[PDB]
Amino acid sequence: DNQFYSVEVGDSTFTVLKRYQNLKPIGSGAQGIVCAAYDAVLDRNVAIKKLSRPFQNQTHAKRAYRELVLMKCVNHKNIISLLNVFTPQKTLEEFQDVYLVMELMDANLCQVIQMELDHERMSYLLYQMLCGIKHLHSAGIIHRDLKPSNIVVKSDCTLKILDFGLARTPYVVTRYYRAPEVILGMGYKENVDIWSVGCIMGEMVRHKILFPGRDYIDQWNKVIEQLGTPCPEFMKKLQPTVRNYVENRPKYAGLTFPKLFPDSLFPADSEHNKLKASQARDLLSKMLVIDPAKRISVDDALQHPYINVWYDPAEVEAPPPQDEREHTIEEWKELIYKEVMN
Ligand SMILES: Oc1ccc(-c2cnc3ccc4ccncc4c3c2)cc1
Ligand SMILES: [Cl-]
Repeated sequence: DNQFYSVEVGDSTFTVLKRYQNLKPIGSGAQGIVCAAYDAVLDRNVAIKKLSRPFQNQTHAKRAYRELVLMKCVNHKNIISLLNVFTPQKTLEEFQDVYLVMELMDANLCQVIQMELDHERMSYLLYQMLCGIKHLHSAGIIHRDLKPSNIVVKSDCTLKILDFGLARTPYVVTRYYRAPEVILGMGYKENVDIWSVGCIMGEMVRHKILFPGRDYIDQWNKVIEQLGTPCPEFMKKLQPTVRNYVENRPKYAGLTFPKLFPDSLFPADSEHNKLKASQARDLLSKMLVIDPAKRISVDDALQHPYINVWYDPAEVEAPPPQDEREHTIEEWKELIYKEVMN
């Protein structure tokens, strides 16, 4: 009469509570071993992420913990919420897998990005990312790794960020949206995520990853090629070694934003589209700014004409979410186990 049951999903076996049924592979949108499921209890589809032996290595355990802990703690419309967490195992000993249940959206930004550019939709989404991002920031959380695959949205355009990005600190690492200061290993501040949002917004318009690269090298060139070489102030912030490589790169004036994001990528009928196209590029221009010292901030971005319309004080001025010590496998198992056991 066990309350759990195992269901083979893809090459994974999800052993979840009976309430969760019709488990199915989310697909490419799966940020981990995640699958779609129907929560009989809540009569709501949910995404069930499975973490097999999270405590195995260090980094992972730490991240999985931080994630789980934060996800529980945060409660914001644009940050994936934790519908429920559990493990089939009944003891720390037996403990192996952790299943995070969270609302299931209908698509992630990758998908959305491929949709015909709509200003209300793009505007709303962006507003929503800034929001989430703002909430994260207001908690000392600076994502630094915002990407279309880790942001999902419902049909009603509700946008939610899946993970709490990097923690104060490259295989299968979508670096296409990492801010320059990150890529180039410089320090960073909140506006480091504005870059990520710029890349996304631009991509929504261009429909092509703005800065594709087989690695960071190509990326940087694609960056500079389009946004032009950064100012010496930026260079100077570069580690001696890096700065050397970067500064010795081919000098690019960089394409203007009107050219980076032509009018043909935007609606042309209404003057509304004409203005919005202009605002879009404007915003983009303020986000897709190599030098974070010169890059627009979340509040300013939020107050930008393009996002302006959705601005809701209550949402934006929502109070921050209610550690960083290393551990050992055996120690992380407990921490995580307890957290799962609440
Ligand atoms: O085609 C797609 C593309 C993406 C999703 C989708 C929707 N919601 C969610 C919600 C939480 C998630 C947590 C971790 N990984 C993926 C998703 C997820 C994925 C669903 C269908
Ligand atoms: Cl610059």
